[PDB]
Formats: sequence, C-alpha cells, structure tokens
Amino acid sequence: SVFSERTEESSAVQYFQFYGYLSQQQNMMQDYVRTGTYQRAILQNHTDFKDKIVLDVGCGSGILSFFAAQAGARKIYAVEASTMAQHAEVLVKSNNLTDRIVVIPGKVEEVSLPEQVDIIISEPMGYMLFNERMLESYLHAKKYLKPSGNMFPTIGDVHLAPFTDEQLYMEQFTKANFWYQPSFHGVDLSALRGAAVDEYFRQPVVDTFDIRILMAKSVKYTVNFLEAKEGDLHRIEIPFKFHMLHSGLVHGLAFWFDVAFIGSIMTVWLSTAPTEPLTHWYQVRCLFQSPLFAKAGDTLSGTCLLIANKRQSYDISIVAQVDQTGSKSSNLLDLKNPFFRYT
Amino acid sequence: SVFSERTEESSAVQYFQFYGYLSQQQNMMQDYVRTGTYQRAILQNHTDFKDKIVLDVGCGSGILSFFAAQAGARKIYAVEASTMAQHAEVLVKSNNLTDRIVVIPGKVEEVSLPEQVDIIISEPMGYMLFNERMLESYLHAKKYLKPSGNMFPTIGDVHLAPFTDEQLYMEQFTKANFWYQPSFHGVDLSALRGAAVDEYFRQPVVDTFDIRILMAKSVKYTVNFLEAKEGDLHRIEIPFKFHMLHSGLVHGLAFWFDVAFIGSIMTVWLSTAPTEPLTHWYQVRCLFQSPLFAKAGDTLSGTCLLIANKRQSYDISIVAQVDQTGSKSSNLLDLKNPFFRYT
Amino acid sequence: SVFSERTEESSAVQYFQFYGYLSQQQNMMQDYVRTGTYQRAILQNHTDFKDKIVLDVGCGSGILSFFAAQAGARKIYAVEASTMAQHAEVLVKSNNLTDRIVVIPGKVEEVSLPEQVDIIISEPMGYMLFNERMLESYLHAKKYLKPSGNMFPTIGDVHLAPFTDEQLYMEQFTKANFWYQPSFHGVDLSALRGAAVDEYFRQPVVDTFDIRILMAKSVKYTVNFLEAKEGDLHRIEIPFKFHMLHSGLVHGLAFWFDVAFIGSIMTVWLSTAPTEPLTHWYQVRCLFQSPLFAKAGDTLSGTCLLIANKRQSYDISIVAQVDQTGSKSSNLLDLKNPFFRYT
Amino acid sequence: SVFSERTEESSAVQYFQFYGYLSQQQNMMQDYVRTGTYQRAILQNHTDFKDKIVLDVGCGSGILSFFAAQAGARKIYAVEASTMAQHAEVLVKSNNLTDRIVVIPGKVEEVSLPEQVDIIISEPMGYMLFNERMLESYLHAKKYLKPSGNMFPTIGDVHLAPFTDEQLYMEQFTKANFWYQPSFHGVDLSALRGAAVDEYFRQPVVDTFDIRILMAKSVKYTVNFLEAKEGDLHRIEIPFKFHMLHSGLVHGLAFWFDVAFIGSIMTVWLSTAPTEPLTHWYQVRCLFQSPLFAKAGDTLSGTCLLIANKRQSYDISIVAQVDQTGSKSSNLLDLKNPFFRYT
Ligand SMILES: Nc1ncnc2c1ncn2[C@@H]1O[C@H](CN(CCCn2cc(C[C@H](N)C(=O)O)nn2)CC[C@H](N)C(=O)O)[C@@H](O)[C@H]1O
Ligand SMILES: Nc1ncnc2c1ncn2[C@@H]1O[C@H](CN(CCCn2cc(C[C@H](N)C(=O)O)nn2)CC[C@H](N)C(=O)O)[C@@H](O)[C@H]1O
Ligand SMILES: Nc1ncnc2c1ncn2[C@@H]1O[C@H](CN(CCCn2cc(C[C@H](N)C(=O)O)nn2)CC[C@H](N)C(=O)O)[C@@H](O)[C@H]1O
Ligand SMILES: Nc1ncnc2c1ncn2[C@@H]1O[C@H](CN(CCCn2cc(C[C@H](N)C(=O)O)nn2)CC[C@H](N)C(=O)O)[C@@H](O)[C@H]1O
Repeated sequence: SVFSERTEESSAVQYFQFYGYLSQQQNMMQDYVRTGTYQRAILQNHTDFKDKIVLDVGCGSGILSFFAAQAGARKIYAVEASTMAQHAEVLVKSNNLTDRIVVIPGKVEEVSLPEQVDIIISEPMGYMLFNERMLESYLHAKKYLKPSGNMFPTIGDVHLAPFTDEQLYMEQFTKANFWYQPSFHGVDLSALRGAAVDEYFRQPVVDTFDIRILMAKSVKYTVNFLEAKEGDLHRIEIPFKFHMLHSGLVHGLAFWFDVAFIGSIMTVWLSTAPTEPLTHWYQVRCLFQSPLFAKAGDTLSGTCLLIANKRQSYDISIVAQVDQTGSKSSNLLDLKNPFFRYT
Repeated sequence: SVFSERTEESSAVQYFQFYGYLSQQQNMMQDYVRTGTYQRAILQNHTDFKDKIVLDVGCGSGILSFFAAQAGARKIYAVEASTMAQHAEVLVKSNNLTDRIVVIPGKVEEVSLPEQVDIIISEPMGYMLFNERMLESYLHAKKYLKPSGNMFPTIGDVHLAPFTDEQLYMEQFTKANFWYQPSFHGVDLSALRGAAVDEYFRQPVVDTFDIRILMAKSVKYTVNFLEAKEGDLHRIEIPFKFHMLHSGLVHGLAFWFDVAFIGSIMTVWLSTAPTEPLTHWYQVRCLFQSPLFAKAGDTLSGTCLLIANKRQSYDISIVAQVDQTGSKSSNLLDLKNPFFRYT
Repeated sequence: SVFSERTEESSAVQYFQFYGYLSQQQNMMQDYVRTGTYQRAILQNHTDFKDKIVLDVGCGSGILSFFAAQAGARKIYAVEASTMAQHAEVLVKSNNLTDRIVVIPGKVEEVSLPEQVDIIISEPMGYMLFNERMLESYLHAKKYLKPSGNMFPTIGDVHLAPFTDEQLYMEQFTKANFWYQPSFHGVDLSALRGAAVDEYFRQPVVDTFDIRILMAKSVKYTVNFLEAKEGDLHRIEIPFKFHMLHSGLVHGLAFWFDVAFIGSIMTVWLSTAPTEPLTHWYQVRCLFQSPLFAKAGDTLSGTCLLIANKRQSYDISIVAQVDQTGSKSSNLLDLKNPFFRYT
Repeated sequence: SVFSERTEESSAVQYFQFYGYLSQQQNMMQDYVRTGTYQRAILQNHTDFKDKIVLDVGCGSGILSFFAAQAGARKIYAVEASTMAQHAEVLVKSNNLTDRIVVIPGKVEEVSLPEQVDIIISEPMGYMLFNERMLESYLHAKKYLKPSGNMFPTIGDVHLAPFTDEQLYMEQFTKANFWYQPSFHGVDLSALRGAAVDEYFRQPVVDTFDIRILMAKSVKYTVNFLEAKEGDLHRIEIPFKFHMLHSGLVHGLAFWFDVAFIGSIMTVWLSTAPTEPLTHWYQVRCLFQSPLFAKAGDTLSGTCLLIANKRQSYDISIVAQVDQTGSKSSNLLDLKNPFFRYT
C-alpha cells in the first residue's frame, strides 16, 4: 500500500498503538479550542453536510463523525487504523447512530469504501503542521472525493518567524555541555561534545512563549488541501525573507499554523498562533546552534526545507543568513523527536 | 538469534534507537547512586579485575568498562547493539585505552567474542528489575564466562509489599470519569467509562512514596545471576504471605529492587528501596482493582506472576486474598506502558 | 640588585608609575578598613614604637610613617621608589615631622640606611595576598632589622575554599563562546574557541560574594614574615584537602587572606574574608574550565602551585580531585591580569 | 627601524601584549558600527578589490583581510606584530584561504614584503583619532603602495567643539578636595591639594555626553592618508575659531573623529560623533583650567597643538580666548593616561 511503502513498520506499530489509548483521546478531546472550533466549523456550515456522504479520515473516538451527524449527514464513513476503532463503534451504538455512522477499521490507504463522498473531514495536523505525515493520508483519501467535493479543513497556513530567547538557548546548550567534561568519574567525555550539541539542537522545542520574543513579521506558507497531491509533501521548501523589526540575537525560528474550514456559509479558522488561546499543538521553535546578531532594518533570508522520512516525520534543514553581514547559520532538526518543554 | 526469537522487531528498533541517544545515556550516567555505586563496587573489589579479562554487556557510553580499566583490567570486551557503540569507540580512543578496551558493536546474543572472560559486568536492571528483559541478555552472556567467573551484579532482589494510598486509587476514577458524561459536545461518552477505568488500572505506577504507606514487611524474590538460566525469567512466580502490621485498606503492591556485587574483598549493594535516596528507577506500584480490607495481625496471601512478552516486558498478574475474611482481589497489568506519575 | 634581577623593567616602569599617581594613593587611603586597622594596629601597640627606630617599606604617601610618629617612634626611615616619595616629603614638612620622618627615595633593595631598625612596617599585600611580589621586598628588608626586631604585619594567612556559582561560570563561558561562532560576518572563528576558553579562564575574578557559595571550610596557608625568606616566595606550594559540607557543582576555588599585627599590647587582625567588611582587595576566585560534582562527605584534594614570574606576579596552577570518584580538574591562571567584576 | 626609533620599548611591549589578547580583539570585533562599516565599505566597493593585491596593516584577528577576500582580492598580505598573528594564521587555515591570505608576523616598519600592492586596508585609529600613533604605521606602509593605489580608510577627520559641563568641571575639585583636610587619621593632607588638582586636569576624559552640551559647530581637521606623510603626524597644529551658538561658560573642548572610505563605487563614512551610535572610541573631552564666558555670536579662537611622544601617544596643548572679551584659558594634557569616566 501507499502507507506501508512510505512508512517503517516499527514507526507504524508505535504510532497506532499510541492512538489506541483512551487517555490520549481524552487529552485531545479536552483541548476545548480544538474540539469546539471543529464543532463550530461543521455545525455553522451544516448545509455542507445535510444529506451528504462524509468521510472521516482517522476518526479516532469518532467525535468529528458525530459532529457531521449532528449537522445532518446522510452517511459517514469513519476510517481508523488503531484499536480505537473498536471504541468508536461502541459509541456509535450507544448514541443510536448505527444507521448513519459506519466505522471502517483499517488505514485509509488500504480500506475499501462503498461510494464516493461529498466531503472529507479530518484532523491530520501534527506539531508544526507536518509531523506524523497524516496530511498525506488526508490528501490520499481524495480518491474517494467527488469532483464537486470539499475538504474540512480546506487549507493550512504554516507561519515562521525569528525569535530571541537566551534562556532557552542556554538551557539546551547546558545539557549538551555534560559531554564537555574532561573527567566524569575520571573519564574524559569531551571528544563527544560536538556530537552532543548536534543531538540536542536537533530537537525542536515544543512549548509556548510571549509574542514579544518575536523579532519580525511572520512569513506564511500555504497548503491548499483541495489542490495538493500526496507527492507535494515529500519535499517542502519554504523560502523566507524577514525584515527585522528589532535588534538583537536571533536564536532561531518559531513555527505555528492555522487551518481554515472554508464552508458554503462561512469560513472558520483554527489557529495555534501564540497570539491565540493555547492548544495541545502549542508552538514549535527550532534553535540555531549559534545565534545570529541582526539590527533593526536588516534582512534575514534563507530556506526551511522539510524532507519526509519513513518514520512518519520530516528531516528539517534550516539555513538562515543576515544579508547585510553574511552571517550564516545552519541546523538539522528531527521533527519526530521534539523536546516537550511546556509545564 | 536468541534475541530476535524473543523480541518483536518493532520493539527492538524502538528500544535500541532510544539508547542511541547521548541524552539518554547522560540521564543514566547522571544518576549518581547508580554510577557511583558501580564505580565503588568495581574499584573496591580491584582484585576481581586486576589483570583480568572482562565482558561489559551493553556498554552504552562505555562508562563501566572504564571503571574496569581503572581497576586494572587487562582487556575489556564492551558489547553494545545501539549506535552508541560508535560513541563508545570514540571515547576509548580519546582516553588512550584502545589497547585494553575493545568495543564490539552488535547484540551480545549475536556477536562473537575472541576468548572467555573472568567476569561479566552490566547494568541490565529495568523497572521492578525485570522490565526491558535485558537480564536475559546478561545471563545469556555466561556462555563466555569461565567456570570460576563472577558476575557484577551477582544477585538481584525484588521486594514486594502491600500499600495503602487512597488518593492514588481514587485518582484512577477521577480520570476515567471524564467519559461518564451524557453530552460531551452533544455526544454521550458513558459507554466507554468501563474501558477507560480498565486501561488506567493496567498501568503500573512509577514514582516514589512515603514508607509509612507500607502495611507489612516486604517479601523478597532473589535471582542468582551465577546460577539462573535465561529461561528462568520467562515465567516468574512470586508467592507471598504478608503479615499485616497495620489495619486498613490495601490498594495494591509496591515493588522495588536491590542488586549486590559479591566481590572477593567486599559485597556492595545498590538499592532502589523507598528508604534510600531516589534513583531513575523510582519505585513501582500495581493497584488492585478492588481494595482489600485487613486488620493488623491478618495475613494477605497470593501470587504475583510475571509473564515475559515479545515487547521486551512482562504481563503482570496479581491475585491476593485476606485469609481471615476470604476477601479477594486481582489485577492484570502491562509493564511495558507504565504511568510515570512522579512530580 | 635583587629587585631588577627578578623584575622585567617594562613591568617595573608601569608598576611604579601606577603608584606615582595621587588618585591611586587616595583610593587606598579611602579604604577605611585598611587605613583604620593599620592605625589601630600601630597606636594600640604604641610601646612597640615609642623611642624606636622604624623602617617603612614602600611608604607611598607616608601614612604609615605618620602613624609610627603618632605612636612615638624616635626616627622613621620611609623608603619609596615611585615619584610619590616627593609628595610624602611635602607632607612631612607641612606636618612639622622632619626630625622624626626621613624619606629615602629608591627601592628598598638598593638604598642605604644609616642604622639597623627595631621594627619594620609595610603594606605589601596584593590580590590573593601575593600579587605584585612586594612581600619579597618586605622580607628582603629584614637585612636592616635588629635581632629580636618585630614586623608589622607579622604573619599572613591565605585562605582557600571551594565554591559554587553557576552564574559566574556561564558569564565567563559565554564570553569565550564568542569564538564559537561559525559565521561572524561570514568568518568561521570556531578554530580559536579552545584558545579563547583558555584565555578567559586564565583570569582570576576579583569581586565579592555571599559566603553561602562556599562548599567547605577553608584551608589555611600561613606565611610567618619573621621567619620566612624572600626566596620562599619564588615557589609556593599549597596542598589542600576539603571535606565537602554540601553537594553540588564546584566551579572553582575562592581565595582571601588575613594579616596579623602581633604587638606587645595586643594582636590586631586585618581580614579580607567574605565574612568581613569589604576592602579594596575584595576576594579572588579561580574558575575551573569545567566544574566538578561532589556530594556532602566527599573529599576534594589537590594542590595550588604559585610560581613567581618576572612581571611581579604569579603563574597559578590549580589541580583538584574528588577523591571518591577520581574526577579531576586543572587550570592555569595568570594573576597579573585579573577580571574586575565588582559592581 | 622607524617604529623602534619613535617608541620607548616598555610602551611597545605593553602595547603589543595588549593586542595579543583574544578578548581585546573580541571587544573591537563586537563593536558593530566599526566592524559592519568596514565590511560595507569593502564589499560595496568590490571593484577596488576584485583580483587586487591587498595589504592589511595590523590585521589582528584577520577580520579585515577576510572582508577583502569576500570582495575578491587576488592576494592579501596581513601584517601583525603581536602574538595575535598566530591566531590569524589559524583562522586563515580553518577558513581555507591560505592560497590568498598570507599572515606576516612582525612590525610593518620592519618586515619585508615581496611586491607592491593596489590598496592598503587598516584600522589604525585611536582615541581622538591619533592616539597610539598607529596612523604613522599606516602611512609608512605606503612604501609598498603602487602610485595609483588606494587607502581604506582614505581620509580622517578630527572634530573639535567647545562644551559646557559644570558637573564635570566641579567633579575635579570634589575629588582633589579629599586632600584638603587638616587631620586625616591625624595627618594634615592639605599641602598636596594643588598637585592633586593638576593631576586630574592633565587627564583627558574618555566618555560620551549629550550633544546639548556643545556650544558651537565643530572645527574639522582633515588628514588625507593618500597625500599625508608619516612626519605630518609628529606635530599636529589645529587652529580653531568657533562661532558660539549658545551663551554660557565653556569648560573645555570635546573631540571625536570620522574616517571615509573613498572607493570607486561609493564613499562610506565611519563616524564616532556624539550624534551617532556609541563606539568603543567614545568621545574625548579636555578641560580648560579655567572656564571662559562667551556669548552667542562671540568667537572662541585659539590652538590645539598635538605633540607626539615616545609612549605612542600625544601631549595635548590647548589655548583658547574669547576674542570679544580677551578672556583667555589654557591646559596641557597627557593623552597616554586618560580618565575613563563612562558609566
Ligand atoms: N493512514 C491512516 N489511516 C487511518 N487512520 C489513521 C491514519 N493515520 C492516522 N490515523 C488515525 O487518525 C487519528 C488522528 N488523530 C489526530 C492526530 C493529530 N494530532 C497530532 C498531535 C500532536 C503530535 N503530532 C502528536 O504526535 O501527538 N495531536 N493531535 C485523532 C483525530 C480524530 N479526528 C479524533 O478526533 O480523535 C488517529 O486515531 C490515528 O490512529
Ligand atoms: N542484547 C543486547 N546486546 C547488546 N547491547 C544491549 C543489549 N540489550 C541492551 N543493550 C544495551 O545495554 C545498554 C544498557 N544501558 C542501561 C539501561 C538499563 N536501564 C533500565 C532503566 C529503567 C527503565 N526501564 C527505563 O527505561 O529507564 N533505566 N536504564 C546502559 C548501561 C551502561 N553500561 C551504563 O551503565 O550506563 C543500552 O545501551 C542498550 O542499548
Ligand atoms: N621594592 C620597593 N621599594 C620601594 N618601594 C616600593 C617597592 N615596592 C613597592 N613599593 C612601593 O610601596 C607602595 C605600596 N603601596 C601598597 C601596595 C599594596 N596594594 C596592593 C593592591 C591591589 C593590587 N594588587 C594592585 O594595586 O595592583 N593595592 N595596594 C602603598 C603602601 C603604603 N604604605 C601606603 O599606605 O601608601 C607603593 O607606593 C610602591 O611604589
Ligand atoms: N607597527 C605595527 N606593525 C604591525 N602591526 C601593528 C603595528 N601597530 C599596531 N599593530 C597592530 O594593529 C592592530 C590594530 N587593531 C586595531 C586597534 C586600534 N584601536 C584603537 C582603539 C581606541 C583606544 N585607543 C583603545 O585602544 O582603547 N581601539 N582600537 C586591530 C585592527 C583589526 N584589523 C580589526 O579591524 O579588527 C593591533 O592588533 C596591533 O597589534
């Protein structure tokens, strides 16, 4: 299948085992911004669902399928590959919706649906939008979508902006400096110091922050889920040119995302921006191994390149340069294994 | 190999990727109780190492092999299956010990050693001793041990004791009762409340506690690494008969372990008991599905049965009854997915 | 002469030029602890001066000679090598003490005195006591001292103790990390980071601190000025063994000193300890390039080796070890060019 | 050599020892105005460097030579007399530019260069431009310059302006009045008050100030480095006639400087004016011994005579008079020993 061809079995087992836990579903369901905004997007656009055929990609517990039912959908095919599919069935029965919600266990790339659908609903967004590579499963499912069909969410915006945060930088650098010791219990570790710094700075930092640490207006990269093909997400190149609003040390790039549900009645936005109420997606920051100094008015240019790997994530290459001075920084980050810092 | 036969590839990949991180090695290296006691055990028993041939099973960074070198070992074969073997090799060279420490990348069940060894050193202990099933790799390595060879550690003691902790018990229902609501965004979730409760009770609880919650002297189960066979750890039956020192409700069993390095000069103990300074092993508690009431002087008898699975862990079956009343409780726990509760 | 043979002229020029400024004399005179304690020491032991012959080694403005006059000294030879000798003479005249204070311009190692003296007074103490190597001029002057003659100060105690101050450490490490940049205006500086670290940590830090940063009782090294010869100060070896009172990171050794004026009437102490009111000597700290971890009860052993150089200062070699673990640290410091951090 | 003949050795020793420190090179490098402007001047005039032969006088870390390399220089001679030459060589190697940059240890007046150059680059400016007398080394190097060759910087402007600062003036007496007391610990210090005052007034004051203390537009004295001879800087006579913009008491003259890089594409200016962002050169103020009252519209005329001395500095002689009133004041200052006042 398309899924297995792009996915290490080891990664898939772990991935679907994770979403098989009810405690994990609870955590997502209790993100009221997420759950409430999804419900608002669906119900406020009930005409896009009323008497329509629906596909829910990765239905989990089934909550989005239930929203579609509340909106009057004639039939909802709810696809889920983890064992959570069993629990969704339980809820469909106990909520007397067996006549409209049909759970189909399996990967959306592998199952067979009885008919084409009018609209696909899903929550395929991971950290920094692209983590988990579930967007590709979402786009893949368009093979079941009618020509006049819609997608909820319809588009995704990735925002990136330069930030200054000495404390975060020193916090990570301090960890790596363990490997700087010349005599840990009499053992010289210093030879691995380079490898250590490399390893720690490879971790994106997931948490939230004050918007005042941002040093320039964000750059936006848009994915149109109605137009995009699976293959478009294998290599994502995001060029940027920031016009620095403040002077100081740039310690890296901050990331967040918005998705829009573009319905017939209204467009509803779900935002994970630091200016908005916090979600379980928080925000993501990629540190430079060495900060770049820039003055207000300078331009910070470069590229954020995401290369999809078989562990359902991306290898992230960030190259940034202060155009006026030629000060350049590079880093490779592994989006699969971020550092969860929020407390 | 023996390893691959008892381990699902998926689990093995995840397992050795985990130990491939310098940060994970670091976390263990910074557990001073663990690292310091090993160093003391080896150095204070220098006659067990002086001019001897040593095998280090799962050398990680190589730290224990360096301790063996500090103790005067002639040659140390340091075996490591994760990519950490590369970093260990770097350290052996940078510490000018290539003539005495030989890093051998691969699983100890699969590599070939050039000669027999006088002593095996290792740190194969997981949560409640047996988690990760690395003890079987440690025992397996005895095929390279001379008839008079020693093992560091030499023995392992697992202790179990009944505890009362009303707050821990109730906490499970507080979390599960999330699902006991008739209209979460219009959805009746109550049907899954039972499954949620079950899921929470299947998790052993990793954290520490006040020793005053213990209701009886611990029962001890000893593994003699000099005598035990790999197969002995596939099914571990720990019968118990506790003599209650206090009256109250028993909410489950608490676990911890000790290992002893029985050397020619002295015996050194490494303990993770709740009476001792905390380690990264903390302690482990398994709840009963229903608490058992016992008064001081009563006996709580039953069995803790540990069944090895291919996910490098154990299925835990606990059955207990208050003999004087016949009140009975049981639980089935999955040691692979513990709940890390420590704050 | 003894002075010129041990001193590079360039250093001597700068040295005596420095003390030729009235603003510098003012700065020392306004150290009230210093000035008040000296007057205290001399006047309360007036019997050690009454009708006695006195030598003031490096009289500067002449302040100590005036104290000796106030205490009833019959004749004071005030030796001063800088141009300050001219100003001291002005003060002697304006204070009508020409019959009692005799200024003798020149280095104490070179001038000729008409007679032997009963007591020598001086203020030869520098940073960490020994800086400036004036103690050797003070000891050299005993060639003019009568048998059984006295010296003010009579003895000097150097104290050293291990300290923890993560903030100071990172402050110095941050500065050196400038040379960590791989693209400073497009230039890779990283090749010089080792040299930068070596240079910055070579600087003793002159400032004060809260006594709570000290991790063990101080070790004391005593110089008896009545007994010592100048040659004793060419190589000063200070062994130490600290019994750690607290667990934590040892970032270096803190230094301070006391001198005692052991007179016939009473003993007066001048202390620059952090437990005492601040003087212009403050305290001195020598950082390790990498801190050593120790738990309470451990012993920190090693040697502080001071080698006098021809620049009127010392090359400082510190080697320290946590005995229980073998964790070892070394540093080379240049006492001549300290980092002034206070306020 | 020319250098040794004009420099007392002790001063030279101290001078080049000072610049042998990475921390001092760093301080200059971290002055973004200085470093950024040099880079801009060189790169924006790339036609003046492309395939050219370059001489860098006093290359220090080598930073300006790398800029020349960025601009396309065919070959760069980097001359440095301090031990910093070793570190520059390291950077040349680590930046793979050994084929283009040649580090030459030694004084530019003493080394031998194999060929003539197209352009000389350097940063020889000190306090009030002329301090350190490195400009003479810069001009001396033109013996290696082709007739059609250029100089970067091309010209240097020293600016002078009268200022009022009652607090600064009074400050000198407040400090000197320490000595005006009849019993400092029993000593009459009054006799040295005059000498103390004189001492303070001989020190030019290095710091910055509010431009509002300036009472007239500056007078400019220009040195054209393309035209000037080394000997021109031995005696610098700067006549001035200020047209007073404000009425009040003039307490002295303020100094600052500009340099211009006159390239084929554009002229780039580096300014240390008090109207511009602060640099490590700050500004310099020389007091009159007695203030002069002047009215708006009056003219303050006189001479600032700079006389080079053997300590790589200048004796500053200032004479000024209010023409309309005939009120006259003078001062003689020692630029070698300035008072660093900046807070
Ligand atoms: N190819 C496929 N075929 C069928 N089913 C598939 C599939 N790929 C994934 N799934 C399934 O999709 C579900 C996605 N999950 C939403 C996950 C989005 N997300 C990311 C994060 C943060 C971070 N990335 C993380 O890993 O936690 N939090 N939520 C739950 C959303 C669902 N709508 C719900 O409400 O419960 C999961 O249950 C998963 O098993
Ligand atoms: N069959 C095999 N062949 C070769 N190498 C093998 C192997 N099986 C395991 N290993 C390797 O053994 C190492 C064990 N690890 C110690 C890990 C033990 N541990 C348990 C826990 C408790 C809990 N379960 C947890 O996960 O933290 N924490 N650490 C490091 C020990 C190291 N010598 C040290 O003392 O620093 C790991 O690096 C692992 O890759
Ligand atoms: N061989 C010699 N022959 C003749 N005269 C000599 C001499 N060596 C030094 N001197 C002279 O001795 C004076 C020492 N100075 C006190 C110096 C002690 N000190 C150290 C520091 C801190 C630091 N080490 C520093 O100042 O660099 N501050 N004061 C002043 C002491 C005098 N009692 C006074 O009160 O004014 C200076 O005036 C110096 O010129
Ligand atoms: N005759 C000679 N032959 C060979 N080399 C020589 C020389 N004379 C001086 N030098 C050397 O010239 C260098 C000048 N220095 C710039 C220093 C000038 N400066 C003055 C001030 C102001 C004030 N006077 C102060 O020093 O505080 N700040 N920097 C570094 C400039 C460097 N290229 C840079 O721009 O990064 C120094 O390293 C010095 O050793």
